[PDB]
Amino acid sequence: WAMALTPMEFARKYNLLRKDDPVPGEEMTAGIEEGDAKRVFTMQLGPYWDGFERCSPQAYALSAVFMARMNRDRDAANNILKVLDKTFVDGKPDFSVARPVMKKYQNSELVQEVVAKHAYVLTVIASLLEAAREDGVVPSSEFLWLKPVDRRLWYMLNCVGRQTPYSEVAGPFAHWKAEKEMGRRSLVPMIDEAIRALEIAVKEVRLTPRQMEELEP
Amino acid sequence: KGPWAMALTPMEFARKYNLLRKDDALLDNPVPGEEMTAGIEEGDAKRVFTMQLGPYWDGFERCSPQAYALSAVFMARMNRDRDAANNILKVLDKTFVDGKPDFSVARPVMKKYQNSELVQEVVAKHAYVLTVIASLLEAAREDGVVPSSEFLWLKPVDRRLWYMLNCVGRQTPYSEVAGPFAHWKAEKEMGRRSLVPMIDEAIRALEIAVKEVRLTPRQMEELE
Repeated sequence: WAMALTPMEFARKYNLLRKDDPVPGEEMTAGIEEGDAKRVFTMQLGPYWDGFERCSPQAYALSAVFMARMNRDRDAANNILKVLDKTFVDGKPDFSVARPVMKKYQNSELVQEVVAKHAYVLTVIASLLEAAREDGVVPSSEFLWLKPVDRRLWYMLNCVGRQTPYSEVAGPFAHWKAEKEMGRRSLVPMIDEAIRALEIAVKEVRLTPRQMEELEP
Repeated sequence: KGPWAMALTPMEFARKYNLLRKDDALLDNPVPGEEMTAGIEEGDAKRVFTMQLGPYWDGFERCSPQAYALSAVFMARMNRDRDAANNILKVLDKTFVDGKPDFSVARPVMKKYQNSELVQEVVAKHAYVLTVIASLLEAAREDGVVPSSEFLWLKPVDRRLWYMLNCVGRQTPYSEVAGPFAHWKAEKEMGRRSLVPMIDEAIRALEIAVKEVRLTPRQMEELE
């Protein structure tokens, strides 16, 4: 199973660590290259929302599920989930099953309110899931097949309801939270909370002498 | 092709394990409706399907952790304990989000039901882990739907078990579990467990599936 990177693993994967320095108790600790971190987190944000037709198939179909739930149509929702489970078992899932439900609910009032308030596919669909959860539980485990289909989406949706995201979606999570705080959609990335949380998490972790000697300035 | 590759079709299976050969009955006496098809090397096929049977059942403690935990879920259902079952499935689901799974969660349930009458009856009648657990799933389904959906998490941990369990309730199995499927059915038809592999039906079925597929001339010449 393909585990989420820790903060330190993430920093190391994207070459974000830096010789910081001398804060007593911070011996054998690294800093973060903020500019590079900004770029990584900006890339994580993914595409602008620009009509559901342009979402990936998986983002489209799960959006449809959540919209159906927002509109109290559990049957339409469970039918997608069921076909996707069955057809995913059978070897490649039928994301077209969601199209009728998209057509019915994409301009419904509650959906239009979510789309109006978020600029990115990932922040739109997070708020669709948050909103669907006023109807019922809607766990990650209704859509287990998404992990191998779309890792970034899987992690974003598993962070809805959580206070701290996985580092691999900390950018879109920070942005989503910033959009809610601003009370409008934002095209300008608002990912500064991801940078500060990475720095904090990375400074908790001691490096080996070998690791410290690798730190570039 | 990754931990999530699609199931091999019969023809792909026969090619991966080098089971295709020239059909010497059709070479020496051709039939007009049957040109351009291959036969199966039956010796090698018996080996491959026997290799799919997996280990003998020899107490649940010796099963793979996934086989242990799913047996426990099915056991609970056979004994009408949906909550103990669902508790395992919940906890397993939780751990696959980001981590590695808590198969430990199944231990209390296995303790409680492994010597229950209905479990004892399944274990008595099947000799292999795969055939026991197939029958436990089949029995668990008298209590409710127990779809494979709910353990999609299995496919990356144990390909063979996942396909085996998705064939319970099917008439034709995937080629990659045709051996233990054939065995399982043979046990049910004999009315006892069988340690001797009973996989001949998987060989017959492969030959029949392979005869449906026309090869190209180039493919026909490359046969041995």
